[PDB]
Amino acid sequence: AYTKISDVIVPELFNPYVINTTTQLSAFFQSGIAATDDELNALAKKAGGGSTLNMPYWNDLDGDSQVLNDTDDLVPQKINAGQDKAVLILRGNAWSSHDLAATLSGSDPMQAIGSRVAAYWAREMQKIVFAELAGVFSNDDMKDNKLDISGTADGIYSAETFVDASYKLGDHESLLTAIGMHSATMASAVKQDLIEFVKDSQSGIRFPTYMNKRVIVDDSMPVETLEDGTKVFTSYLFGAGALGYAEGQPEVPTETARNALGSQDILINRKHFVLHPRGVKFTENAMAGTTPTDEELANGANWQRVYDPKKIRIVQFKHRLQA
Amino acid sequence: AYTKISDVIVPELFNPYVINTTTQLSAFFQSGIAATDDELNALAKKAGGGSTLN
Repeated sequence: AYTKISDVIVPELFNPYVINTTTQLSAFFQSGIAATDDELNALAKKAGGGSTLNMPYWNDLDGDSQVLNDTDDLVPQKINAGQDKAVLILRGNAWSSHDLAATLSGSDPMQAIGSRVAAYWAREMQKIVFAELAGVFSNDDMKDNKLDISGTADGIYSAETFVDASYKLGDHESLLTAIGMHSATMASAVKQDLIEFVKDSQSGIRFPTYMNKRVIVDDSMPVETLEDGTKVFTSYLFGAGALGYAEGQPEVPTETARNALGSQDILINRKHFVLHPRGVKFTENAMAGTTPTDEELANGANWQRVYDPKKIRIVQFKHRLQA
Repeated sequence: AYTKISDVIVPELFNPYVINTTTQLSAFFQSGIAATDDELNALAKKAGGGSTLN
């Protein structure tokens, strides 16, 4: 058909392009990390492959002073040690196309299919991490200091409960940046409050703002239902700075192959990456595997945290939607 | 069959320690107390040690 950079498969000149555009286009960003610690490098790249390491830490000395008084002596004190974990995950999928369609629309090879696949993974992470918090951080007594709800049919989501939730970190404020928002909410928001369209990029328009924050319109969210048609939403609020990840490399990032007896040709991607909040430690219990983790069971149960209280940093409030 | 990751040996990993912080931010300075006068300069150093003057 054409020069076919992918269909005659130049593996160079292509894969770096795809990865980078995948990074910039997707947002989030930021919010979350850019270029996390090389810790996740040593977990990602070869050599010393996964699964994940464990890294330690020394909590700070603490204790009372003692009465300094003669005719008595002192007693010394000690330090402790602690543990931390991460995970590693793998992904991939195919494409069933016929090169007739792929470069039918594609035509000029460079921008077309690359831009597409980029936009693809851009949504993929947005699905995976946003699923990663989901069960864990909500289900425990251990985080409850970070969850408050107005639910059970008195609460409005406006102008007050938002503030109080935003102060659920007592001393530490003004580290928070982005507000995760499902659509219908922000609908109820434009219906009432002052939510203020702010134009930064000159000249471009614009990312919406609530109060010195960046709200984020996001399609896929949790939602539940009770009887009596009453609804409940989640809408995480963090803008922490940050989560973390590092890209890492597989072998054969791009592969082109075809089948003689039928008529097809297909594509594959299969990228590695390492992402996890630091944040709670990860463990192994009562799960399948391994590795990588999962989706479902990579959420449903069994995480364990140690810091604790501050510098997590994420908070959730389930609120009912305004009448 | 396969190369089959199940049957090949995986190492594990570590890397250096990092100090952890404990947080309750202690400032409550400046305030009383701060920026002292010299009366206590007379009650601190030797000679003529404590206890307190009047």
